[PDB]
Parts: sequence; C-alpha cells; structure tokens
Amino acid sequence: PFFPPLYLGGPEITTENCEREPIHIPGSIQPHGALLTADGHSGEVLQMSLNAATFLGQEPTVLRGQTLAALLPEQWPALQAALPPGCPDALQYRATLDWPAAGHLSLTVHRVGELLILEFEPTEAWDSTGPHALRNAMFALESAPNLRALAEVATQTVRELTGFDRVMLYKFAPDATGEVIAEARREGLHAFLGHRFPASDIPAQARALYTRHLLRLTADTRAAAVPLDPVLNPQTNAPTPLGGAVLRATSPMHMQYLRNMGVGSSLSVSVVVGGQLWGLIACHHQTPYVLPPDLRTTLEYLGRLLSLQVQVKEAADVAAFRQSLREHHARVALAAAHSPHDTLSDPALDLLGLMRAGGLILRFEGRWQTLGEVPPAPAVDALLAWLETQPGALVQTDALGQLWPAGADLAPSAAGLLAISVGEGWSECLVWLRPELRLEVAWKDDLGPRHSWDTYLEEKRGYAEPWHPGEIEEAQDLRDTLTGAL
Amino acid sequence: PFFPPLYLGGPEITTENCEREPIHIPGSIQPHGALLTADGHSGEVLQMSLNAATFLGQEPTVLRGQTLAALLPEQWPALQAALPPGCPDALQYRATLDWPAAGHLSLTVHRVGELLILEFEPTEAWDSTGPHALRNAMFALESAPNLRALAEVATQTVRELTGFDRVMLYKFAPDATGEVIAEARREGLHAFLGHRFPASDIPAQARALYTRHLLRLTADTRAAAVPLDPVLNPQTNAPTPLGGAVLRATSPMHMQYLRNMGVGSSLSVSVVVGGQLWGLIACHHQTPYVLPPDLRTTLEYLGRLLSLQVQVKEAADVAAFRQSLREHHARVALAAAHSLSPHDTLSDPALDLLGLMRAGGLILRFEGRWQTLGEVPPAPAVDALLAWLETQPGALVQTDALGQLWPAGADLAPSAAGLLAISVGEGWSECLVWLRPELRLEVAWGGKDDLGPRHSWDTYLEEKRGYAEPWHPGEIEEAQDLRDTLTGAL
Ligand SMILES: */C=C/C1=C(C)C(=O)N/C1=C\C1=NC(=C\c2[nH]c(/C=C3/NC(=O)C(C=C)=C3C)c(C)c2CCC(=O)O)/C(CCC(=O)O)=C1C
Ligand SMILES: */C=C/C1=C(C)C(=O)N/C1=C\C1=NC(=C\c2[nH]c(/C=C3/NC(=O)C(C=C)=C3C)c(C)c2CCC(=O)O)/C(CCC(=O)O)=C1C
Repeated sequence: PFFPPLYLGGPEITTENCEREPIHIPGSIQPHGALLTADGHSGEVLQMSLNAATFLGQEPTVLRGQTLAALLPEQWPALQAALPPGCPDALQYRATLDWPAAGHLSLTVHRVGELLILEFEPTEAWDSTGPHALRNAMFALESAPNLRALAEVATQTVRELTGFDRVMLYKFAPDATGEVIAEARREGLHAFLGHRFPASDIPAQARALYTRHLLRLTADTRAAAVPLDPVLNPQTNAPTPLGGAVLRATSPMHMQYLRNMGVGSSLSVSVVVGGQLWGLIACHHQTPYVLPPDLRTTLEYLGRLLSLQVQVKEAADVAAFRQSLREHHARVALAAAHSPHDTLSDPALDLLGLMRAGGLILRFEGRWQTLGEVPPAPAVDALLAWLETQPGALVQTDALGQLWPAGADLAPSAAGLLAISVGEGWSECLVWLRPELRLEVAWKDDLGPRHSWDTYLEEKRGYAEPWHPGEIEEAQDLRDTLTGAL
Repeated sequence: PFFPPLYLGGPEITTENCEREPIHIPGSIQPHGALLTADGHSGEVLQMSLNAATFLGQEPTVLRGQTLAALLPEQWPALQAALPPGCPDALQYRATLDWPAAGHLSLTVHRVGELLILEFEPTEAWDSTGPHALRNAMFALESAPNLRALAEVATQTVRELTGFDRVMLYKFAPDATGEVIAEARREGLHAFLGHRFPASDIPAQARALYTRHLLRLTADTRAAAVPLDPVLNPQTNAPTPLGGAVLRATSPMHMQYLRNMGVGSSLSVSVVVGGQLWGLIACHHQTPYVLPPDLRTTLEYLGRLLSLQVQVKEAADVAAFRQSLREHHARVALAAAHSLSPHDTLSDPALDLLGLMRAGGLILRFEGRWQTLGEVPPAPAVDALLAWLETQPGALVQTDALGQLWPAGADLAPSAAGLLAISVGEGWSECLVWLRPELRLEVAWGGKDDLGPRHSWDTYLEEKRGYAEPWHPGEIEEAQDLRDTLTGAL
C-alpha cells in the first residue's frame, strides 16, 4: 500500500518507510519549467504551477478559467488529434511555440484520464545539433562487437553529446540489485565501475515508473519544488498524477542522496528489453544542469537504440556461450565413451571450467574425490548426506546457507552448489561448488554510495555467483549422457 | 547455386532463372551517383565507375592509382578509424563533403574484407514540416494498441516524412509469403491493403541482403546502370561485393516489375526481429527520389525502432488472444462439469466450439457415433476421414492442407482444407475434429498475363490451392489443454 501524499496528511518520508512514498503524485514541479492541467473535453485550464505566471509572461488570474483554444489556437486541434481519449499517459505530443515574452517554448502534453497535462520548457528555434547526433550515436552503437564494448561506447557517447561529468550504465541482476557495468567520467573523479548497489536503493514504484516512462530528470538537487494551484484536481478533488510529467518534482529522499554524492543534476534514460527494465543510463553533474528538450530527445532516441542493441548482443552472447559449453561437453563425452573417477579427474578435461566452479565432488563406486577448493572431508560427507535427502535429479542454489542451514559455516569454501545424480537416487553424483562472492570497493554512516556498497555486501553474505541458466541446462544434458555411459 | 554474372559469360536474366541471379555482384551502380573502391590498408583507388570521372570532376586516369589521402586528406584518417579492419560490412560511415566540381556531396563508405567502398551522391538539406514530428511519431508507435494500428501509424508516418505516393508494410507469413497489412497512399490510387504475393517474388539472396542492410533504394527504374572500371577487383581478380553498396544496381527483373506498376522510384526499410526479416516497409513514387542523408538517418532509426516495437505489439496481441481463448475455454469447462449428453452439450451454439478454433466445420465422435456442426463434407467422406484419423498416430493432428498429408482427401478441400483433431480418450474412439474451408480471398483493388502485381496475386492463389488459414499457436495450445480437460470428463 501507498502512504498519502504530504499535502493530504501523509506521513513524513523516512529511511524506514521510503518504499511506500507516492512519488507519482508530489503535487509540485521542478522550477525550470511550468505545468498546466486542462479538461480533456472543454480545455478549461484548471491547475497551475505558481511559477507559470512568470514563465508564460501572462497574469496567473487570467490564465485560469481560460480555455486552451484561446491560449493556443494553433495547437489545440492538433493537440486533441494527437491525444485521443483513452490513450496511455506515456503517449506524449510535443510542439514548439513562439511567444514574444518568453521566446521559443517547448510544449509537451500527455493525457491522464480526463486531464490533459501540458509542460513548458524554454527551447531552441531550430536545432541542427540533433540530425547528425543521431547519426553518429547510431553508427557508434552499431559498431560494437560485444556487450562490454557496447556499454562503454554508449556511456562515452552520452557524455560526448551532453557534457555530463559522469555517465554510467547500470545492469539489473535477477535479484533486483544493480551494477555499474560501464562508465565514462571526467578526469579527477572516483570510479563506480564494478560497484554494486542493493535493490532497496531504487524502490519498486520508481522501477515501474521508469519502465513506463523512459526518461526522468532532476535538474537541481537543492532547489525547492513549485506547487500546483490548486494542489488537487478540481474535477475529482484527487491528487494529480505526475508520473508522465517530465517536470515531476523529484522525491526529497533521492535528492538527499544525490546531495550526499555532490551531484547537482541527474538524468536517467531507461533501458527496457522485452517489457522488463534491463538497465538504466545514469548521468551525474556537480553543478545544476538543465538539458534542453531537443538534445534530451536525442538521448531518448539513444535509449531505444541501446535497448535494441542490448537485446541483440545478449542473444549472441548466450548463443556463443551455449555453443562453447556444447564443445566442452563433446570434449567430455568422447572421454566418457572410452572410460569414472580417474577419467573425470583429468585436468585436461577441466570439469571446473565447464561450470566455472572452484570446487568439484565426484561420488562413484562408494567413494568420493575432490578437485579444487573444497571444504574438509567430514564437511564433504555431511554435504553428500544432505544431497541424498533432496529429491529430484538436479540441485541448484546461489547460497547453500539458505537451503542447508548446517552448511552455513562452509559457505566461504562452497556458497553456490550445482549437483546432478548419475543414477537414480544419489549413490552416484557430481557436485560443483562455488566460493563466497567476494568483491572490493570501487574507490559516512548516513545514506550514500559508501553505505550502499557496505549494505550490498552485507545483504549478499553467504551468496555466490549465480549459476547461468545455460550451465543448468548443460548440467541436466550431461547427467543424461553419463547415465548411459556406464 | 548462383549463375555467373553477365560480365563473366553469365546467362541472360529471364523470368525462369531469376532465382539464381547474383544480385550482389552486378558489377555496376545506379547513374545517380559515383562509386570507388580502394585498398583497406593503403588506400589506393582500384575500381571506379565510368561516370565517377564526370561526377567527381577529376579525370579517370588521375583518380586511379591515387591514394585516398591525396583525394580526401580531411576524411581519410577518420574514415579508417570509423571502419577498422574486421568490422561488419553492414556498418556504414556517412559524412558530407564539399567539392568545387560537383558541389556538396554525400559520402557513404563501408568496408568489405580488404576493400573500402566509397559512395558519392548529390545531397541537400532536409526540412521536415514537423521539427517534433519524429518524436511524436515515436510515442505514437509505442502507444499503439495492436499490430495493425502500429503498422497503420508506421506507414502514415513514413509517407508524411518522405512524401511518397505510396507507403506500405509487408508482413512475412510463416510460409515465406508476404501480405500488405497497412498502406498510406495519395488520393486517387488503388489500394494494396490485403494483397498477398508469393515468396518467389523476393529471392532468397534479396531477403538475406535486406536482412543485413536496412535501407535499399532504386532512384530511377528507367535509368541504365553504370559499370565499374575495372569490373573485377584487382586484389583478387574476383567480382566486387556490392551488397553493402547503396548505389548497387537493382536487378533488371525488379526494375521491369516496378515499371509495370508505373513506379519510378522505390525505397525499402527492413524490419529485422531476432535476426529474421519479419517484414518490410516499401515506398513507391512515380518520380525518382534521392533521399537526403538526414532523412536516411531518420528512416534507419525507424527501421530499428519498428524492429523493436513490432516484437512488443505482436507479443501483446498473442497475449490478449490467448487470454480470450482461456475465458472461452473456462465457459465450456463449466458446462463439462454438469454433463447430461456430451454430444448435445458440445453442439450447443451458446458454447460455440466453431468460434473457439475459428473453424467452419466440426466433427464430434463419441460412444460410436459422430455428429457434425457447420459446413462439413458429406457423411461417407466423414467416415473415411475418421478412419484415416484412426490410422494417424498421436493424440493431436494438425494440417493447413489435408490433401498433402492425406491424398484421398484432396477432393474434400473446399469443405475442409485445414484440419485440427484431438482425441478425448486414448486411441481415436472418441475425438473432436475442427475443419477450415479452402483459403478464399478477394482482390485488393477490385478492377495482364505479363509480370506485375495482378500476376503475383494470381500465382499466390494458385500456390495456396487446397491450403487454409494456418492454425494460430494459441488455438493449438488450447486444443491440447482441451484434450487434457475432456480426458477427466469421462
Ligand atoms: C527507500 C528510499 C531510497 C533510498 C534509501 C535510496 O537510496 N533511494 C531511495 C529512493 C529513490 N531512488 C530513486 C532513483 C535512483 N536511486 C538510485 C540509487 C543508487 N544506489 C547507489 O548505490 C547509488 C550510487 C552508488 C545510486 C545512485 C539510482 C541510480 C536512481 C536513478 C537515477 C537518477 O534518476 O538519478 C528514486 C526515484 C525518484 C524519481 O526520479 O522520481 C527514489 C524515490
Ligand atoms: C525471380 C525474380 C523476380 C520476380 C519474378 C519478381 O517479381 N521479383 C523478382 C526479383 C526481385 N524482387 C526484389 C524486391 C521486391 N520484390 C517485391 C515483389 C512484389 N510483390 C508484389 O505484389 C509487388 C507489388 C504489388 C511487388 C513489387 C517487392 C515488394 C520487393 C521489395 C521492394 C519493392 O517494394 O519494390 C528484388 C530486390 C531488388 C533490390 O535489391 O534492389 C529482386 C531481385
């Protein structure tokens, strides 16, 4: 459940109840633009930001209670044509206005229910920066060999077009955590490459909102938001949804985070693959930065292109990895034809590198042998005894401490486990073991990157590197072969 | 196998041997530009088109045997940097040049093996009426309800940006055929919406070539190609691969087709999903069109974006369809709980077992007797069909044309061309058979034996004779789920 917003008797957002914060209805916008809401049918301006009078150059009393057809006679029909009733709030229609007071303005309108939300930012007359920018970024992404090079080129490209001090790319691991897989920074800044952060750092509502709206920015981390007048929607006397508004006021908690990082401005472009938030492009600047809408649009384009390239490169990496496992598997099967303990213990066969494991346990003919980093012999006997109790032919776990409590002490030597049964039961089996996940800092007790890394390692205590799904499939495929080779 | 090109003793390209045409090595370019090839390491200009001398403004003898550093000292280092050796040939590097002879030119270079292929076209700025038109179009495509709305918005958008008289989108059916699912045309032109063409109209080489390079242009369908001098690659004395070349001469067969349509210029944007050519965006104009480089960037972007979005919207259409079949399945299962007479229960028009599988006929075999619902072939043919089902193994049988799988049933094609049978009990004593009529369609325009669109539609209908509408995967899955449901009803 969500807490009520602060302007409706809502509880104060703290570090303990930050998950239930209604970040989609702050009732306020960022001061670098102006926001208006009008009826979807009539066009009567209802809500207004307190700074819209200064931005538009028109008195606040005159603007309210005035139809959009009188204010914007050239775009109102095309606005209703672009945003039909029932359209998703993600659908945005942008047009350029020319006013004598504020110059050229960028209008961004989206429809939420029965309410049209218009956003106003200062724009350029003609933007020739973008036509070739899209060409160069697209060509740069198309010339990447693999995922790592793709991410490096992506971050460097974003930094080149924008000028941000730091541009990073997070990948979301299956456990909802994040990891900086590539980074392009200015000379003289600590590196976040390889740093990982817990899932609690990005709340659920923030992730779903990032999936529905790919771009979201925080212009000034120390600027106060500009409320809406009125704060509630006169049509329903209910909070106004600002998830689709790019001018949405950033949550005070996240602004406190960025201030604890020395970041003045932040911008995030989502990377969605298959309808899932695969990763995120982050931008950090030490000074308050407001990206112009025309160039920011180029960043959005880059968001879509990177989603496609990540899809392709991941499919190719899993294809080549699966094939490499099949060639290694053929290398083992040929040795299984002319064969058990002495055969599989051959270092030339390398059963450790097959599953990328640190330890190996081979149970055959009433005896067990080990290879690599493996817990002491009595601990091995206890582990095999527990393996016989487990049903099925395949056992897999990222952290053996959770599935086997008495095996929590042997976690640093064997945290991840992947066991298969050659014969029915567990009389003859093959067990792969992986050590505890150990990492080092990429470079205050309060919330921040330091705290985040510390709590990330504390939350993954006892865990190991997760088993790749192709290694699991290949494990069962190997079990079926060795069953018939004896 | 491929036939040798015309400049190596190759046979004349006719309508009978058009499949084996080496369209990737025509040895010539289109006359609206100039093409050069140079060594990937040194930069020595090797091959040249005979019109490049007039186009570039320098004598042909002087250009050959001259390094690219001497011709273009400003772009050569960035050119070699942008196209490193080993890069894919699909990778294109585009830049604008200013020459005193021909004026401003658009350069498009790609690397094939040890050969750098440079392309020169006359250029111009491009002013789209909507500065925000591309962005608004992007959100319009992403906020599309289904695949057909997505295609409609896509075609209309392409026509708006380009100005072509006709803009269409083909979807490639599993049987490698094509179908125009959306169209944006100028007022006063016959519609191709719903028109289908056979797989033979686009050869395999053309399909793969469309997969590797998203954009393909035919400026003038009545212009003669300009050969290369020399025609072979001096490095290997082998034909020069022009699949990456945008100036590659279009096959004479396809130009003859477009002329039979009255189309002067053609432009194609490929739609690649999962490494497979899912569909294609075609543009037809009565006048030759040369796209500005900025517009090329916009179309390529729409190619990739549509490649991404079509996958999403199609997956969503299959999700909603499967959900509709799940509700339809539950409504029948509730009637299977309270059973009185199985034959009378499934024959209920309120349950609508015909609309469940989108079938025209239904055969219900239980307790040694069989009943029918809807358009069903005569009774003795039904007895023969059920006996053939007893010969057939498995619990589920599916076919688009039963005449191929069962020869003696070819005569029953008009009443039941497609077949989907499930066995309630083990064996075929009790079974359920869905039947679909022969695929019948109508012309896209509604009013010549030579090569053209009409010919394509006619040969498409002759190749789909005896065939029916293919079974949607959700209908098959729901069929097996229904077998598992009805097994426990006994
Ligand atoms: C439970 C409350 C929150 C804690 C604690 C916290 O750290 N953030 C909390 C709420 C929100 N985070 C939002 C966006 C966001 N958060 C991160 C987290 C990081 N974790 C790290 O370890 C590091 C660096 C070492 C970071 C930066 C990121 C990357 C982002 C998105 C990027 C960006 O927009 O700048 C968030 C969303 C608000 C909004 O934009 O509307 C909330 C709320
Ligand atoms: C076996 C030779 C060919 C016959 C016969 C033929 O009709 N085309 C043949 C070869 C090529 N076709 C190429 C592209 C292409 N072909 C079609 C087919 C159509 N089917 C139709 O119903 C219609 C019109 C109503 C057409 C035009 C299409 C749609 C296309 C794609 C481009 C376009 O729409 O014009 C082709 C490749 C040419 C190249 O690479 O430049 C060859 C070769």
